[PDB]
Amino acid sequence: ANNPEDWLSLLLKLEKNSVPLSDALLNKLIGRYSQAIEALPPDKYGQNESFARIQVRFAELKAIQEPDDARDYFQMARANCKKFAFVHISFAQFELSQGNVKKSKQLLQKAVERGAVPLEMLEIALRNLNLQKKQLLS
Ligand SMILES: [Pb+2]
Repeated sequence: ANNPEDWLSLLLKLEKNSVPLSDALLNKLIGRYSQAIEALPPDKYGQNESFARIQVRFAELKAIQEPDDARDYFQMARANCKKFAFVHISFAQFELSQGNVKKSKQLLQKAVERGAVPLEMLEIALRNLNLQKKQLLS
């Protein structure tokens, strides 16, 4: 059916079956996530956890495919699913990987200020940022 859960499930299955990964299978994977986004209206799904994972997966895959273009996809996921800490952290991780440390901190702090959940995740990420690690989570 047409809901984030069945979509997310079929997407993860596609990833598991796309190993080992080539540019061609990566492209196919990304196109499939875009088809999910075309079918799932954001305003119904702003607090749906599967929908949020779909948006973050699409951004992360685009981050691999073409980093200098992916930012707008991370912003889209944050605008659509602002309640979830993992969304903001994902954005902060991408900015960090680009050397954009000040922007990475602002994302984490804005999320704390806006009450994104769970708070523990934001605190760990911010701890790691200040310990100057490469990964906000592990
Ligand atoms: Pb609508």
